[PDB]
Amino acid sequence: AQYEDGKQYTTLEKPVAGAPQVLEFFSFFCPHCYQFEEVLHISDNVKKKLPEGVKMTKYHVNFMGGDLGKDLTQAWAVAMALGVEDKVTVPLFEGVQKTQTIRSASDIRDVFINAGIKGEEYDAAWNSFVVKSLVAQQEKAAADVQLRGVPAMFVNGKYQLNPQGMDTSNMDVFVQQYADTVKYLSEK
Repeated sequence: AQYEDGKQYTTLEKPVAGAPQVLEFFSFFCPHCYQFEEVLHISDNVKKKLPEGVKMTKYHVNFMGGDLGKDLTQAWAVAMALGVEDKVTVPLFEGVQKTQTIRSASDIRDVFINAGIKGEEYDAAWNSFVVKSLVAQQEKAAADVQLRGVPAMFVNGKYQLNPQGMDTSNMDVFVQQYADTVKYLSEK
């Protein structure tokens, strides 16, 4: 076929019932994730090609960067609750990987402050039990799929994207192949 298990995707031998339709995992510590976000805009180009009525979910993971890694997952829980993912994603990536000015929860906090979320609203969010369960979800979803590497995309709890089996000579072409694969898996 043109799309083959083991080639552009792999199949989970232990399918995950009730999973989000399109599920993406990343880490602000993850160099390929930086690329996926800053250079490739994967999540975006995938959305542009998904059918109508299909929700897209992105979670942070704990297994990179030790203590700051977990802090980053709580902060992403806060980003999700306040709906400010789009105002902090880039400064968080650049703060961890480019300028290396993120070294503590407080530095993470500064990014939100500078992005215009108010201190009181961030600290309130940070400590809320809505954020606790939202952290819990991110962890449970990662756990459900045996996740040990990022970036990672899962479709309908059954399929996992395999970008290692896609041409990388041209970045534009890489994205489209990637996005088209998600759309294929989507319709499966």
